[PDB]
Amino acid sequence: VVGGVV
Repeated sequence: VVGGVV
C-alpha cells in the first residue's frame, strides 16, 4: 500500500 499526497 502507499500513502496519498497533500
